Amino acid sequence: CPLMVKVLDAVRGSPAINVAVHVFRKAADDTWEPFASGKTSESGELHGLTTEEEFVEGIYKVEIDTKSYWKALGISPFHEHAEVVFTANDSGPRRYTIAALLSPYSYSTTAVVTNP
Amino acid sequence: CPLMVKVLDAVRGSPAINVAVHVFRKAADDTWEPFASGKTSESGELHGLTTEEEFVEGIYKVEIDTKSYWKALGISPFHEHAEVVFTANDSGPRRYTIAALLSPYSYSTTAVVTNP
Amino acid sequence: CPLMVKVLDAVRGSPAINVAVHVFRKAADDTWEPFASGKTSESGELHGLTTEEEFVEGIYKVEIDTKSYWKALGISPFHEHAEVVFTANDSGPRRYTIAALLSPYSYSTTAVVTNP
Amino acid sequence: CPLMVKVLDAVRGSPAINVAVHVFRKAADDTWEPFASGKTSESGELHGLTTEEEFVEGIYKVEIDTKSYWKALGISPFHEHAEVVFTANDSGPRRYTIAALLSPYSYSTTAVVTNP
Ligand SMILES: COc1cc(C(=O)c2cc(C)cc(C)c2)cc([N+](=O)O)c1O
Ligand SMILES: COc1cc(C(=O)c2cc(C)cc(C)c2)cc([N+](=O)O)c1O
Repeated sequence: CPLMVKVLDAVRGSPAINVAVHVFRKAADDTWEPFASGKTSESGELHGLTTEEEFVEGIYKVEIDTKSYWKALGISPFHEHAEVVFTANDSGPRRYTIAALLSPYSYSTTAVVTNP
Repeated sequence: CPLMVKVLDAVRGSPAINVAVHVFRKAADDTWEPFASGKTSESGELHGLTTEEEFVEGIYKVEIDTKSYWKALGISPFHEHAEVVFTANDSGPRRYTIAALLSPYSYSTTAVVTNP
Repeated sequence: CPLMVKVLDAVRGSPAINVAVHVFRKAADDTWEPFASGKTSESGELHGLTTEEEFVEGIYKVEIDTKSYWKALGISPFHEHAEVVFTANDSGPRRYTIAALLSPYSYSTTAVVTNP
Repeated sequence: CPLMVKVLDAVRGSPAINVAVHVFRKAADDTWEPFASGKTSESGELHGLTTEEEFVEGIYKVEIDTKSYWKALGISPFHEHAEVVFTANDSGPRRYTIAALLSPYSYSTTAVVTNP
């Protein structure tokens, strides 16, 4: 609800299904602490990562396991993973969607931040 | 239903709302004939462009009026518009989503083609 | 020199070699008139399309023949071409680099505009 | 020479000048060790990060300091940085160009890998 991840595949023209996604929150000692994770669904979406109560301001990292995704499809990939790092800021009501568009040697990411 | 367009804004991190979208189908004489049009909604999506009966195989052009979108936001843009040209092919049941991610001097587009 | 095109391949992580590019300019009667054409080199770059004298103000369309590129590599891609449409030189001469990053179901384009 | 980074700005249509870039290499104990750093020139390019001798096999992370770039232009961007993580030189030496295209709420990255 506060945070959704969506992953698309630029080679096949499809959602990127069954991609592992790990979210971390930066701790006080600057290390990355596990926060939430899951696998994208048949629509390429990963819902239910967190709740409003749990998702406080801070620095988050979303790691998308692109390498395993490509290897499951039999395609040779460049990256280890894709990492999206951002600050969550409570500037009134907000929902964050982190979207990624994957190719073997490239990826694109955007944030769609809306007031629900 | 068979064809949806979604437009996102990379500068503001938001759906691209109220963007005009024109779809054309290539005619026998190679000209582009108007086929469907609309404006993206508050979610950046444009539904209801066509129906299964109307959307036959052929070459289609989706023109996204990016210049007017940026000017309504007070941002100076490079492109006249963004044009996505593709062939619709009846390889079993298919839904097409044409997605575009806009910046003033760049855009990205992908096709998400799924079997419903 | 005033207009260069660069094309990269996001599947292979390489320049996109031997990509045909056609440039058109909108004529007074609103049709697209041929302006220049060429193909990308081993570096993915296409230089020498035009000259400072010939590259006057106007609305230009750079058509990158992405389908032909993919088909020659044995791939069936989604798009027919990538088209980049922009007004050039409207505040005096500029140098334009039009870049494209290709995948079978997606492309991205950017413009770099410099004042010489 | 074996590792170059190029950064472009999708808002202005320009090279992204004075962008700080930090490269790390995974050490035997799985931590990220500093490897090289620099900043992009007026062309948006960063050359001379490393040498053929120093750029051995390994897992490398190229951190592009996009937030610092935007903040110096007076813009509040979404991401903290753009990180590009890849195994290099695993089948012998290659030349790598890591490119990034920046917007306030989005970025794209690609790799061009060539065999010298
Ligand atoms: C929020 O919802 C959506 C977002 C996006 C996107 O941000 C995106 C992101 C990138 C990097 C490229 C494109 C062309 C688009 C695509 C979607 N889509 O269904 O293709 C979508 O639904
Ligand atoms: C000028 O020279 C180059 C330009 C560019 C680019 O404009 C570009 C364009 C797009 C759509 C995405 C990215 C990440 C970058 C990439 C290059 N490259 O090596 O990936 C390159 O050499």
